[PDB]
Amino acid sequence: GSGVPINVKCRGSRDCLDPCKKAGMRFGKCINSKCHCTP
Repeated sequence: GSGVPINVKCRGSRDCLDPCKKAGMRFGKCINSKCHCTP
């Protein structure tokens, strides 16, 4: 719903932190091995 996919692969939600921040967002969740950022 509210999460925003970016085209970054992940093993776990830590992998999504730096990319989600660089994409303008607060942090990220790793969902089926892909980062979904929380705006």
